[PDB]
Amino acid sequence: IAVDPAPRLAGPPVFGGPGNDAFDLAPVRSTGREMLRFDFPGVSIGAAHYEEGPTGATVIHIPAGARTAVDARGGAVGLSGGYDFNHAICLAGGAGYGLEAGAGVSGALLERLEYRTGFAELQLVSSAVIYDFSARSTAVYPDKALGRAALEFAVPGEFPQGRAGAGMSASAGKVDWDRTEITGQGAAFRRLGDVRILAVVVPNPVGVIVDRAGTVVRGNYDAQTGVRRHPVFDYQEAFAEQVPPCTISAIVTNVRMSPVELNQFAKQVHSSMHRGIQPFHTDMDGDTLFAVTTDEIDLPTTPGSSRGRLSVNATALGAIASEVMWDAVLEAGK
Amino acid sequence: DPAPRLAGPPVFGGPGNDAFDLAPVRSTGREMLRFDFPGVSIGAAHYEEGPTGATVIHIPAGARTAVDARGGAVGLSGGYDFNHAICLAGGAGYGLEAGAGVSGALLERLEYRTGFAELQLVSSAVIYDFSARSTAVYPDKALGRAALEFAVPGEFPQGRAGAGMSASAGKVDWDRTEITGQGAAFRRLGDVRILAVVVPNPVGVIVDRAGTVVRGNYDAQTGVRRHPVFDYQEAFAEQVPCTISAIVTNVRMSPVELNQFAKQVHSSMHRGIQPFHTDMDGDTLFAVTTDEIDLPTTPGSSRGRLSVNATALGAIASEVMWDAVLEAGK
Repeated sequence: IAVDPAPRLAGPPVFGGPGNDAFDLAPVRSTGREMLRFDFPGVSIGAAHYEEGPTGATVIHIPAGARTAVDARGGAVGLSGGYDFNHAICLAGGAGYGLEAGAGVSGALLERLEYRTGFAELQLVSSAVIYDFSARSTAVYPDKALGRAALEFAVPGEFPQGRAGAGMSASAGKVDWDRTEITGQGAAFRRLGDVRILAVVVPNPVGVIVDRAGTVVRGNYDAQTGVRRHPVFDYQEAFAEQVPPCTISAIVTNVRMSPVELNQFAKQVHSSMHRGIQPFHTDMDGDTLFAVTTDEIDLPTTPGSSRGRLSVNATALGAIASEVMWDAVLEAGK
Repeated sequence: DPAPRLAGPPVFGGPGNDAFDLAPVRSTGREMLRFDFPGVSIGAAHYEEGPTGATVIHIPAGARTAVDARGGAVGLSGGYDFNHAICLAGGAGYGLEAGAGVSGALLERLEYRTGFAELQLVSSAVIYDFSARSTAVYPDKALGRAALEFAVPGEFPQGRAGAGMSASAGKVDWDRTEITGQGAAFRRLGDVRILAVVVPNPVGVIVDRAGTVVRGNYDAQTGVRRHPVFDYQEAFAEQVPCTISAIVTNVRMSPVELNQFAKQVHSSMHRGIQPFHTDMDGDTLFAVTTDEIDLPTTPGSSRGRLSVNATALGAIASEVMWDAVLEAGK
């Protein structure tokens, strides 16, 4: 993944501006910088934005419904539903206001079900948000209309990389706002003997995006030096001086996992993201990962292979999925 | 032995929101509870088309909150540790949209400021009230906004009002389920204020302090209500082989104290709702403090050496909540 070295500073935040009804808001189908194509029947992605924000929503639609585990960390989580079974996952900007996009998805799915309301027929949408108001001078947020649009725009086997959907105004590196850079959204996909793994991420971290060599590639760009340093350098200097003597993501797979296995898998993959995002899981962050299984293929009963006695299990799947997710984070930062 | 209010056999569908020009109605319920709690407002609105509604507790200053959620059918949005409003609604997960109406309205009242510390925080919870009516209408953004607009200090509409319009109890069998309502109770002790608000839509039944089943699981064949355990035990012998609530106070409590308080009060509701906290329920309690009054540094009184602390307040608030549950079932 060839990350662009060039800066994309978000610029100084004003923390307000016109809101939704100031505009005749037309949803735009987000195309981003490039399209990822993937083969995962039953999983569709739609992304829609308002240019007037700019802000957007990204919807993962799984009409069969799929078992889900939710892993939320940090002090600024913005989550609706958080269900253990979902027909859609809605990721959006606009902080807590943007949870309204998920209502637009929910209402649209109820209409599609011809207003059936049996308990077993409830259409379940979990939503999570990023605080993207630092990155733009408006108060526009993903509303019901934008969530419904994202669901209507959902295509099988495509994902718009970059500044698209929820990633429109995502940004990283918030030691100081003058060093914060626009990120984007990202996705990656791997197929391994029939096994399918899709990672979707919208990194809006306090921390920075880091590649596999340990280089900081997005966030904390100091325009006085022309480089990005790990935040810890700023934090340690800040302490010598003053104390002298928000990433939302989904990992979707077709491998059957029990509720316990799936929850453990979610925690493992989520923690793994502290490789590519640093710091991560902070009090300042609202990090929410959804781990979704479409329950299509079984792990073998015993975990052995020629690569080891403990080589084929949900931990192994978690390790593989963790790499897919790191690739998706790097696509968001590219 | 109150007269039955059987909900009747569910259809699980009928016309939805898009079929009507939905008109919010200010809910008045069967009677108004009046109380004195500065800085707290309550609004309730409903659609007769459902019937279904939303009840909003507005604390404009914002208040520290603990959330305690139990069971397999929880429907929650936000669940924040600090809230400007709590939105309770029918319509199952679809009715979480009412809370978005409140949130958007509060952003407009803030003149569209978006600083992190100025975010307007609304936590919402819902009941599944589609079994109790033959429509698919749900509380929408417009209904949550209306509930906020209708909010006033010091009033609560008891009974079939707001989120309580189509709440119901006793779900061993839908033929024995009865309409409940919403309820509130208030106590003042010196400067200490405790308000309880509840929307009991339980699988279980409402039980009074004597142990009498007073709402839910009414058999029209017998004219009597039954505790569900009698039905369950006989079911086993033969075959083998949600409540959303808020407790609001003015007593300062640390985050740890507040969260322990929330769990205590919530568990206490298994006295008045039985069974409770079941996998079939989505029970969600919000414990909210306006942080106005300090507890003493030491817990003693003439009533005992360990008599004034958060456990104590929890025990008192538990009784206020039982009273609210009984109002909802009346």
